[PDB]
Amino acid sequence: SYTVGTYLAERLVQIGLKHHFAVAGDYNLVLLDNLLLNKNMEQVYCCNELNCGFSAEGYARAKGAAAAVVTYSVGALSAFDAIGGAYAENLPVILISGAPNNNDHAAGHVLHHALGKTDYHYQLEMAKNITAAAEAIYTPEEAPAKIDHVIKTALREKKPVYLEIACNIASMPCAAPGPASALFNDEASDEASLNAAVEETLKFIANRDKVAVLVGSKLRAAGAEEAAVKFADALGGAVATMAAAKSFFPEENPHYIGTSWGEVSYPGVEKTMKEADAVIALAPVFNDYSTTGWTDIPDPKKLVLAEPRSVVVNGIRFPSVHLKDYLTRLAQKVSKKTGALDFFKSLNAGELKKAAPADPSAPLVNAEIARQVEALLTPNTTVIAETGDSWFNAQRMKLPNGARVEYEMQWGHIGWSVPAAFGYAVGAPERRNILMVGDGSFQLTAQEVAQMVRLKLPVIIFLINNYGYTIEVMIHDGPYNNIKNWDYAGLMEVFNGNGGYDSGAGKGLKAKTGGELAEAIKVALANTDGPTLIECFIGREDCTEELVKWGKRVAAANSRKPVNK
Amino acid sequence: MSYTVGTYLAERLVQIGLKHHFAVAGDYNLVLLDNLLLNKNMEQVYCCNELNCGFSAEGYARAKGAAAAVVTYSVGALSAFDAIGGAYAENLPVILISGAPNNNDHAAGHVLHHALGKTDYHYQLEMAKNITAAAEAIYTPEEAPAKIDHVIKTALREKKPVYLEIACNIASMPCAAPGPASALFNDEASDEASLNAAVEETLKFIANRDKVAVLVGSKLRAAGAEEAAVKFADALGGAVATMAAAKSFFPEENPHYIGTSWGEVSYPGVEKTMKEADAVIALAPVFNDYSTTGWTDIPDPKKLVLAEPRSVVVNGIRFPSVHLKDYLTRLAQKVSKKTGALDFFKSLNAGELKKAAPADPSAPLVNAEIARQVEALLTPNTTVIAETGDSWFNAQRMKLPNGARVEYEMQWGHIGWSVPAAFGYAVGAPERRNILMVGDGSFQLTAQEVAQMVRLKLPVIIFLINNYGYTIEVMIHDGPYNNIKNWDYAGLMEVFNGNGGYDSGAGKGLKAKTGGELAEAIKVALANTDGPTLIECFIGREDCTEELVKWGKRVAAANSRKPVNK
Amino acid sequence: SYTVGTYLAERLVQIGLKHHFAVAGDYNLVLLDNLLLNKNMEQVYCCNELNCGFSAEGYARAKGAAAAVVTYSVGALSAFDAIGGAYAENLPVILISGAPNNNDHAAGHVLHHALGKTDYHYQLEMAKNITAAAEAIYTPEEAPAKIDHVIKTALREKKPVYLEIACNIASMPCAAPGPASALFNDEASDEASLNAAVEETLKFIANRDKVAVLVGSKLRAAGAEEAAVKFADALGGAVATMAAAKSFFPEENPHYIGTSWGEVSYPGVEKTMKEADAVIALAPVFNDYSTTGWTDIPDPKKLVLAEPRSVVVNGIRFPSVHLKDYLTRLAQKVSKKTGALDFFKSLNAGELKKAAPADPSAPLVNAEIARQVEALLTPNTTVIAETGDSWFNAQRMKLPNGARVEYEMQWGHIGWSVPAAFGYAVGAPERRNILMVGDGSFQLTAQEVAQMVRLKLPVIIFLINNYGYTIEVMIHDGPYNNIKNWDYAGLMEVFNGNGGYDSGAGKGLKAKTGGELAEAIKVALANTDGPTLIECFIGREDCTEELVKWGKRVAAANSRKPVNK
Ligand SMILES: Cc1ncc(Cn2nnc(CCOP(=O)(O)OP(=O)(O)O)c2C)c(N)n1
Ligand SMILES: Cc1ncc(Cn2nnc(CCOP(=O)(O)OP(=O)(O)O)c2C)c(N)n1
Ligand SMILES: Cc1ncc(Cn2nnc(CCOP(=O)(O)OP(=O)(O)O)c2C)c(N)n1
Ligand SMILES: [Mg+2]
Ligand SMILES: [Mg+2]
Ligand SMILES: [Mg+2]
Repeated sequence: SYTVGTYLAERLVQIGLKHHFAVAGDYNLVLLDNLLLNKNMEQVYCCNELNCGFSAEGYARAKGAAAAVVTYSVGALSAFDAIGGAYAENLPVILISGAPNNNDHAAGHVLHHALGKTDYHYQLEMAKNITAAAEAIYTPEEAPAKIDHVIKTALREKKPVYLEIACNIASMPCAAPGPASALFNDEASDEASLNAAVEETLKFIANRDKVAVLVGSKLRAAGAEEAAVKFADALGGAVATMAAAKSFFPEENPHYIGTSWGEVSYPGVEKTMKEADAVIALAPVFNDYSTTGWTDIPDPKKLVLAEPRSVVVNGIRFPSVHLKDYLTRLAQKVSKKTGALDFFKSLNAGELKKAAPADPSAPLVNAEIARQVEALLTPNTTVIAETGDSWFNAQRMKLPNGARVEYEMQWGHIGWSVPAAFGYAVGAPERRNILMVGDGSFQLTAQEVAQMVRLKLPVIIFLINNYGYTIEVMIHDGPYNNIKNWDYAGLMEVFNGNGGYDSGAGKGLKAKTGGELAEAIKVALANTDGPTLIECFIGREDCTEELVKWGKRVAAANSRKPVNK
Repeated sequence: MSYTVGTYLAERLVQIGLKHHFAVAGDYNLVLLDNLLLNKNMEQVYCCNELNCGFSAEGYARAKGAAAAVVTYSVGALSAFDAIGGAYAENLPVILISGAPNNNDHAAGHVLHHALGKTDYHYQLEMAKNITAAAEAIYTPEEAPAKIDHVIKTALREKKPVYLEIACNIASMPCAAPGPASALFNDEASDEASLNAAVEETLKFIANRDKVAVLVGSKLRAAGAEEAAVKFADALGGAVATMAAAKSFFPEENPHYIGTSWGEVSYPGVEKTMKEADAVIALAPVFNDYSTTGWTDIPDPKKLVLAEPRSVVVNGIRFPSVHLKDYLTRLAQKVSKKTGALDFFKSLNAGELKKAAPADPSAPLVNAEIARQVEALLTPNTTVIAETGDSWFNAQRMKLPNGARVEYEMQWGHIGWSVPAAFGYAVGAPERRNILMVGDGSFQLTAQEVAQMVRLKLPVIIFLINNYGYTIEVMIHDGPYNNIKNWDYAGLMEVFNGNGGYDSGAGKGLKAKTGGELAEAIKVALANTDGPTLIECFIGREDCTEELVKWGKRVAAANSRKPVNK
Repeated sequence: SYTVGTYLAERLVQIGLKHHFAVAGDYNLVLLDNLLLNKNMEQVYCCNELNCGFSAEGYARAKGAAAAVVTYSVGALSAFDAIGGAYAENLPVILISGAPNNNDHAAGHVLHHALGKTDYHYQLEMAKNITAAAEAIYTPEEAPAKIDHVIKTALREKKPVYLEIACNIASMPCAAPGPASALFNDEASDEASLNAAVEETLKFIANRDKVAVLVGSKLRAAGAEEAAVKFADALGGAVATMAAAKSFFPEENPHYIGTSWGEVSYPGVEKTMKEADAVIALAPVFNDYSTTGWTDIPDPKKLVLAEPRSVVVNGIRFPSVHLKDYLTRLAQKVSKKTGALDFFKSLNAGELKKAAPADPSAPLVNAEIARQVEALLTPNTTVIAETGDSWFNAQRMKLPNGARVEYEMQWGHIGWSVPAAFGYAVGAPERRNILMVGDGSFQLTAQEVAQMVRLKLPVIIFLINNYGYTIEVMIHDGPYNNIKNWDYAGLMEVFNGNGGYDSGAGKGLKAKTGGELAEAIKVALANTDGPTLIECFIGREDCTEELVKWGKRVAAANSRKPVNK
């Protein structure tokens, strides 16, 4: 039979979780005990609650969903930052918080970890701002319905949800869970709408021969990556990805022309998009970053807007049309529109100019790091790319089909990459997992590397030590862009703690030349027992051309005077 | 000199006594930070992450009375909210300022970086309202002066944190100039008739109750009533005990001080004395599940005089608008001697708190030996920051020379608070001997802020208690979740130093596995005036205070009590 | 082509609305103009915004959904009371509010109708507490998605939603609406769950022969009224309705045993429910009123809980199982369980004792009113029954199959009945519409009768004038239960205003004896041009036995001392 806690544990197992992440607190200890009863998933502990949230977020990138368990208030509030992030990045992360004994409500009790007033409804209220569903469970009888509701909602909407459970009901009996299939049950496309949206799209492109396809960062959330390839092959048009959609489309596909990112697009792409008679945008997010400071906004008159659950085409909005069904059906009826792809080729714009192997003993430069990392990419690889110049370095890399890039470009919380890489590596241990993180970002969440050591995960970490916040320097410079340098490589033996209570097998290495980097990378690949951090030394100014160009536009957008009135 | 939204804020902060403000840069606040840097009367101090930034400000407020933290929209503010809730719980006026979207982006259908991906940016304000005494968003320059003044006045009056957000494009725009600083501290005075009636009712109440005990609460400092409490205690000549979270809010060398009142983990004799008292005068107390030892130690309502910072309940009458400082002062002038409870305490011959004697220097280090050596470091110029964990209980057992301070975060109780709080405190009180007692588990949440101690060359002495896990949690309810990955904590110091890298540092990391190693480590720490010293102390998990074990069982029982029926 | 306003108007027409309700205000005047452009529905004006909301609420009871349009703040806030009520009663009412010019946001402007601060986000925030979805529209481009989202949500959840529209965008162009079918698109039951829920139900009742069916007040929201009859006929068990579900099951059906309402149940019903081995509850709401002050709570060990979208049976919870599918599938596989019905019959408990025709010239008594109203019931009739003794009078009435009763027993806002009867009558003009309202309730919303006169609706109103709040008196008595008496009958010629600017055809009559009532009823039926108010005079103490019994239990529940921490 089930308890509130084991009911939750089963539902989490049913949606495919093999792990959940946690930080203990007296308001959740019994809950954690009940979760441990289900042997079909492991309980993974984190350093702090912000990292715990981001670890779950990374896990969701690998496995589709995730769960984080924290304690009331002191745990939940910081975790909310990671949950907001999961919301921004369309990931079904389930945050569960311990909560006060249910006897303490409406009793005039001040409790530890709370604000010092006698009510405990505020945490729930805060959570409602950053989740698709949020439920508080005060009695065992209520648990099943509330658990099922937030989980179904998380899976359907691809957004995080919130649960809190009174600490004294976690072991109390409740109903048992029905079949897992109930949790994935979703509406199908409305047939009449699906067909009308496809027909209207055909009418729209009837006499527009240069059709371009723009791949957006919600393509995965729509589960429409495979259908986009089918559509692209049938169309035979030009396909470009928005920056945050890197790896959401096969880069070896003959129709792929590279990154569309305004004035920092791949060669030829910017012109091709400008020349296109029609742009079919697949689940895009157009924000101030992705439009390069509002300088690159798609022409409304040329745009077919295909969202995950609706299509706007030919001046008509079609709700209840799922992107996957739309792309698949379209691929069956659409005819060849090679116009934009032919135009692209006729530009002879060339490939992205990349640097050649540097002199091994020469001082390390940014391009040389990017080159060697790119040469590590296999169809089995995932690159977690942190906010900072790593965004742009990663964007310039050619991906073998199957290789993945993970970006957090909507939330853009520096430090995300470290615990996300941990969570991801736990969820996809079979992959070659690479983390590209700047020194500034690493300092926010560095400790979670110790958990990589703990669980013996072979994450390869490229710590770019350019002594400060370079992306920030390229937006607007000041003393606040300077940081205290660490001996990052030396941090590894600290987290190992060899000769202490336990042990570890992480490695820390320094790379000041191309040759040192190459040797470091060999050591990293041979290290199967723990993470390897490679501390790369480059100058602050030594960054991509793209960052500098993009940075100026971003700063301009941010600072534009107020308009009148 | 004319003002901008940014320099108006900077001046107000300087006017309330800030010599520093804490920040983490983000594109939504870069220009704001530039404007704050224009005022040379305070420094801009940078933090590793926003949670640490908030707790650094929180620690600074403990040293200087108020503080400010500046973060970026959404990704910065949300984690900082945890520290701001903490400031609320601990009654500290921390001002959180967040950068915000360009004011052209509102009601425009724009998706912005760092936000949820909808086109609305009101949610952060809404969340902030839950954990502050005031929260204001500034979208135009004209609105800035009123909203800045309002949240600052509120923070200072209520002794609670407040929230401001400023559109990133208005930080340099002109606005009115600030008037006199005195306007910011302007508060109502006690209502005279009420003040007198509360004092007279108190005298009537204790007329035929000779055993009067004074219970010092953790809001005594927030009420600014520490000094007046001593005056009242000396006039009364009764027994004075402090609640756990009030440690150091009353002079421990005062002849009336009988020690800690904390239920079954009170100092010897104190529990009985409080039970026997005919009247208990509670000065600004917080009675919660922790401070009542799992609801086992609750003051007798029929014996209680409840003197809160701004009201008094006495003799079955509530008197609002009576400030604790005035009440204590007015009372010290009229009250007569009530030595009953103090005489009773002495007659118990309950003795002093039994403390261990100097251990054999080469013998394996034990918890009591650490506590002994730390206690021997206490001077009238010392402050101990004591982390949630057994360090609560070790610190509680220490005798304080008059003037020595202990800082507790026992209401919020966010493990890891101690590290950035000690940083912020040390920035605000560099003249003091600053000691940090933090467990290994807590240290891992916020460890990086030690790098900022190294950066600003702050001589904080850190006792890292390495008992390999969450011992306080183990003593509440044990499971695999209480185990952590051990670090080489001492070695973390040379990492944050980064000597031979881009800059340098003068922190020191040392290990102590015996009393003798600890003693030598402490010498090195005191001689290190150029950076923090972390002393990694090795003890066993079960090697903790008796008090923690007793208190832990009661807490677990309270937490787990079955539901009652409608 | 469409504007923000005409897009909304079309969506409303697409979901079946033939009317929408409004109160003009400068923030919504242009919006109202755009709604008037769609000739497929009428714009109906109300006296005040509270009545406007309840009119829409009553319309939803007739047509399945409804819409109310009000002005910013001064209009919306009172209307929120009616929207909360629609939420409590599971009705898809769409509230649309005018809002400030979109130039006034983040501008430091104080605006008329607002709080006097410079921000206008508070109304939206308040609305979120009482709706299933709430969206503010500040630009035309955003309108289509936000409109579609709240309407789909209202229809799926059967809950009200909220929209606000900047006053200056109502005429601005936006995309056009796709097919209406997209708005009704909903997930189907999860097959595995549906089958498992049915099989578990069969196992549960395998060796429990006395099976009783308890019909709940969410049966209509689940669209499962018809399927419940099919299941009941197959089962051949005893069927009782909870008070608020009156008319949600055919009372001429051989299996119907009457009202189950604790100690105020129909004769024999209370015992039958106590004796049942299994109780199958179809979409019930168990609250402090419906359990008669927590005195009548179903035995958890006997209960099969069939909610609109889930089933809890045999200690297992099955989400994603729609009540309609569950009942239908169940009716195909279940075998005869006549146990509880046989037991009921064997009680020889008799019919509900009703009074016989009173002496026509004798002073009017409550029972005589109830008798004559009951005799007016036809398969084409709807009785709107107000909170008060009218609840209990209506509950005692035998319904010909097809006759409807409308209750607001969850919200229970006195005065709801008057504007609800207006809205209902507008939506179902073909029915004989009867309103049973007490004098105290009538005073809250009396003016909406003028709108019945205005639109020439033949609503028959029984105004029960017992000079005060009798239901309240029977709960707990005090001076606050006394009201100022009106000449209610005379109110009709006031609303007619004959000899003034316009005219009216309402009638007001008094009934102080059975004979006067009978004659009054004849005049009411012959009056096809306007409402007829029949003012019935009875004593304060002359109420149903049920109200007195139920009232005591309710008072006891309300006043029970606090249990200790
Ligand atoms: C939680 C949070 N706080 C601040 C920011 C603003 N921000 N964005 N990028 C940065 C600096 C980037 O630092 P690094 O990791 O060293 O990147 P690079 O120097 O460009 O290789 C900041 C401070 C942010 N995006 N998220
Ligand atoms: C942010 C936050 N997360 C979790 C908790 C719960 N908690 N309280 N105390 C602990 C364990 C602390 O262990 P240490 O710091 O090593 O101290 P010791 O008791 O001396 O072992 C936890 C995990 C908390 N109080 N705050
Ligand atoms: C808006 C609102 N305000 C107050 C109430 C409380 N209330 N509930 N029933 C009543 C009295 C009912 O008055 P009447 O219509 O005369 O009903 P009867 O006299 O029992 O036929 C009150 C005053 C309520 N249910 N709703
Ligand atoms: Mg850097
Ligand atoms: Mg420890
Ligand atoms: Mg009445």
